Amino acid sequence: RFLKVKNWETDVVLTDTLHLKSTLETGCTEHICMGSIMLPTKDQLFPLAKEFLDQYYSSIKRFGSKAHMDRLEEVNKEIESTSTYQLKDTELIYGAKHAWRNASRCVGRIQWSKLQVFDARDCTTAHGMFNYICNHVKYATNKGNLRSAITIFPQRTDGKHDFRVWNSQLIRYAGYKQPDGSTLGDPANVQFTEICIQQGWKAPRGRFDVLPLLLQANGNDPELFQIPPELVLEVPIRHPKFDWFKDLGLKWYGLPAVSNMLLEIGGLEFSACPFSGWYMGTEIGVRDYCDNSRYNILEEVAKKMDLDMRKTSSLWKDQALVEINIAVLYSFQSDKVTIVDHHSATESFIKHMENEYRCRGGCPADWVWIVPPMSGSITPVFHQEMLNYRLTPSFEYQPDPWNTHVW
Amino acid sequence: RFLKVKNWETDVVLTDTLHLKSTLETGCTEHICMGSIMLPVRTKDQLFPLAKEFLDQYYSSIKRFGSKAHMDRLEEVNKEIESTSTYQLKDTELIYGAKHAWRNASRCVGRIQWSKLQVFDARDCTTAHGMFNYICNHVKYATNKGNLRSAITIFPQRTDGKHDFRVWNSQLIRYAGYKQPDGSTLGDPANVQFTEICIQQGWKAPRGRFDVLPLLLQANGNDPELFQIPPELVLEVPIRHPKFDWFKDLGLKWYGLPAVSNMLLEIGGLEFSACPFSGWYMGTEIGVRDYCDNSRYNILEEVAKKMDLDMRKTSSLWKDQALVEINIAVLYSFQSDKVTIVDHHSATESFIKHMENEYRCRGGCPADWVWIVPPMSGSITPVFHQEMLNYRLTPSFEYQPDPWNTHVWKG
Ligand code: HEM
Ligand code: HEM
Ligand SMILES: Nc1ccc2ccc(CCNCc3cccc(F)c3)cc2n1
Ligand SMILES: Nc1ccc2ccc(CCNCc3cccc(F)c3)cc2n1
Ligand SMILES: C[C@H](O)[C@H](O)[C@H]1CNc2nc(N)[nH]c(=O)c2N1
Ligand SMILES: C[C@H](O)[C@H](O)[C@H]1CNc2nc(N)[nH]c(=O)c2N1
Ligand SMILES: [Zn+2]
Repeated sequence: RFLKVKNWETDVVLTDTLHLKSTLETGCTEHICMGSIMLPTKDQLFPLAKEFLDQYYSSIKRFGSKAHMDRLEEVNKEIESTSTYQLKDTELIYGAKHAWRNASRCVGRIQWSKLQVFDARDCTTAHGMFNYICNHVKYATNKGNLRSAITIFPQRTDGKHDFRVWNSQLIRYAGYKQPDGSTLGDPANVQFTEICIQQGWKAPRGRFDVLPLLLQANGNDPELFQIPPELVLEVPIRHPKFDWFKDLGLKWYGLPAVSNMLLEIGGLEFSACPFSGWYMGTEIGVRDYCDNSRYNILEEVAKKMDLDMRKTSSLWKDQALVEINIAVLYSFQSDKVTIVDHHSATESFIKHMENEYRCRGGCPADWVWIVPPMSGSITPVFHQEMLNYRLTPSFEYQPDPWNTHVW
Repeated sequence: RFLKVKNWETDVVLTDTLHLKSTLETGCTEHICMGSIMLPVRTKDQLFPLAKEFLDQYYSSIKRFGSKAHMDRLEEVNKEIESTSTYQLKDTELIYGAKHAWRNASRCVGRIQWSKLQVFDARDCTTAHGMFNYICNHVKYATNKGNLRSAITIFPQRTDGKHDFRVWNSQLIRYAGYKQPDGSTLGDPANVQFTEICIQQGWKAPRGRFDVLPLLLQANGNDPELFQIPPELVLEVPIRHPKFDWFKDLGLKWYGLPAVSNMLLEIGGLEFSACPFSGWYMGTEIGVRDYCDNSRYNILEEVAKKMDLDMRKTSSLWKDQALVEINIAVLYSFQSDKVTIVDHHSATESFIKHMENEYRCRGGCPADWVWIVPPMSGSITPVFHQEMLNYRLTPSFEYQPDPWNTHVWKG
């Protein structure tokens, strides 16, 4: 019931009680661990509201005050009546910050409480959503000095009137299958790129074409909008030592902005809630560039380095991987775009876990995601035992819209 | 109930039915995953069901299930249990058992090799000197002048829990660690405590950076006894780098034979508390963990110094750079000296093929992702992208408490 986690590098032992509040389920049982699986009414709504408001009012040291009981009463009456309810701004901001705070897969959560929340609940049209989004993009980008932000669109009502951003991130590169056989641009987005095209987008058909937004307001057919190029900050990728690196023609965008998730606060569902922070280097250089099903450029870089690609045991892949990642970090830093390396992010997270164990009685963490995709054991999080559990408010996955939408 | 795992690189989806034969528990519940926790005297009562399920599995594997021999064997084991409270395994069931425990080891990336396991039956062993003799033969056989062969030596099983056979060492071959009065460590920091136990039992420590520890061996619940492994039996590899000539001057070497000696082999409810086994190294075990863990030899700084990398910011990735160079060196040295080693690309690719084969023939392959994914270059190996299901099958290898914590000293 009180659980211990050990750091095997430092012997530091933390005790976890926060897990006893865990409300959602994990995927696992006593017989099988599913830790590495990627994805594992009025009646229902009032307990969910209560649990949230109880934690909200405890967080402001007003648990069991007349203010607390009154709001519980007020929300109760509103559920009874409307079959839903509305968050106060204060609750909304709290809800959003806490969803980040509870994101067990996020290494960057030391930052959780500095989150700019843009309340777009008054939004009604796809054009409005586009305006909100461009404002968010410009605010968060801050000419390279990035700030965390979330923009929250109206909450699900009857599931017929959902707001959705069909994009997976606000800024992403197009991917095109070729007669050729292979793939131009980003293979992760081939399907979304076709959905745009089949909705009307004139594709430049390049390697690094910023996708148009596909925005759905109020359950309508989604619409296309080009993010003003002037708002999309990009970084040309060069190496501090290899001059030929530039000639690979690589670039990436400064702003990581996930837009296909669902934010749940007190049982209410916010199906359009694009949020952004800034990149850890490995996300671009390890995953985006080197995944076989992504830009997959390892082979080409190794060649330019004249490495022995005859045997896996020369560690040419590994040698090239490190160089690609040095280059990503160097380019972002050169151009003054905020970026974090995996050593610094993971060091931060250990300090954050320490703070949370101390102030909150724990910190849900998914080791499989927290440990970076390169140099695992030379980062401190490798040696850190973590307990994974699901707390609310939360961000959740949801089915890609085109499978759902009654077109 | 069927369970699916997807590989997110290849889209290959596999179906798991084997997890239905799983008995032991995981640590996890519907409310908490303990997948990153390092560690998550039997009656007749619990013994016969464990023996029965085991012999049912053995008889099935030899296509004799329900045969007269199967039935006569169950009856004979049962009789032996109620009369003696325990039972002896036939040679063949021991072999099958030891192989299955390897096949079932969800944290082992080397399991493609599970069926080629040389089993040495040391159950007639009675004394610590007898144990030393068995272990030398094991080491010499497994080593095979650099052409490493998998092996396990199986000493007598637990009886009343007061007559245990144990190898106190954590691996048969390991280097001493010495905590110095300024607080610095000499040799391998992992083995300090045990080094200290050996000293106290009377080992005369050479006190170098790579002193092979002596064997501390307990027979029949008696106090353990020291022995030195003949040096001619300890194959070692000096570490050098193909392009960096100063690498040799770091004075590094490692031993060739990874031989884990502190686990417990469970087969059909029986407990083999001394069951040392060995394979060969995956390069990252030495190059990443043994050399570059902060808590181990910790050579990253000195290597990056010699490479004259930019060490003033972590964002130069000097650490990642030194790490690759050290690991290139470990593989280069082993291959040059013709001592078996596998790199992490080769091993993980083999594992993916082993796993798919196992899903097809066995209906599953329990696998611990946290452990299978290599401690460097995780996502450029195919395992990273492979969903895995972790569950516990018997026969199995289990942890046990360090014996200095539990032993009743005779004096
Ligand atoms: C400020 C800088 C931030 C850093 C460096 C960062 C770092 C990361 C990284 C590296 C991942 C794993 C990504 C992957 O491999 O796909 C991640 C996951 C995640 N982070 Fe962050 N994060 C940041 C800010 C945010 C913010 C602002 C939110 C929301 C308010 C957020 C919520 C999440 C969620 C929900 C996940 C998991 C998504 C999933 O399960 O697929 N993070 N974080
Ligand atoms: C033949 C070559 C082998 C290779 C390359 C190999 C590879 C590995 C590696 C890399 C690990 C994780 C090591 C660590 O990070 O501490 C491991 C774990 C393990 N392997 Fe092997 N293995 C081999 C043979 C064997 C053999 C012969 C057995 C026993 C019969 C075995 C049973 C295990 C077990 C039980 C574990 C998990 C130990 C734990 O939980 O601490 N493996 N294997
Ligand atoms: N730097 C940041 C900041 C916030 C982030 C939030 C979420 C993610 C994850 C992106 N999700 C895409 C995805 C990844 C893996 C499986 C899947 F289904 C979908 C990365 C972040 N990276
Ligand atoms: N190459 C091989 C072959 C077989 C192996 C069997 C077991 C192990 C694991 C040994 N672990 C030592 C250890 C060190 C630190 C903490 C801990 F729990 C365990 C590695 C193998 N490595
Ligand atoms: C199969 C496995 O769960 C999957 O590849 C995971 C592993 N860890 C990850 N970790 C992070 N941060 N991001 C990911 O996309 C993944 N993918
Ligand atoms: C806390 C964490 O589970 C622990 O560091 C594990 C992680 N994965 C590992 N994986 C392997 N192969 N070996 C290890 O010693 C560890 N250590
Ligand atoms: Zn689990």
